[PDB]
Amino acid sequence: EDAMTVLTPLTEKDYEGLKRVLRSLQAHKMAWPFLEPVDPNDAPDYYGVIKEPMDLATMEERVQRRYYEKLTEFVADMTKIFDNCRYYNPSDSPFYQCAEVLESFFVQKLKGFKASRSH
Ligand SMILES: COC(=O)C1CCN(C(=O)NC(C)(C)C)CC1
Repeated sequence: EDAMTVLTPLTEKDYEGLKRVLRSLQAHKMAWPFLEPVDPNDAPDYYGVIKEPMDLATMEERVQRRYYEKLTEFVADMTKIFDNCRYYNPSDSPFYQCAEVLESFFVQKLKGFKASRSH
């Protein structure tokens, strides 16, 4: 990550862009596994092996409350969604596949956001 991602405080204008990025991911066809916290009745061992769970509804709550102070912190929570999924599930599972697709989409949208901050 470059300097302004790490170092620049998020302004109110930045927050309007973060809301747009988040809603784009929530609307993606492959986002279904990640919209809400993992249901323990689906996977009784999940919360014993994943130390720091994350999901898009938790990120929405955090955006609304202005939890994030730097872009790096927002990127770190999003990356945790995908890394948790690739650690828990095998590489041939549809869950793992969805993480691959949605992370690529996030990177496209994140590049767009970064370009819009400065010029
Ligand atoms: C992002 O979601 C996940 O990583 C969980 C979601 C719940 N899940 C399953 O329903 N898989 C079983 C039934 C085969 C255990 C495990 C993976």
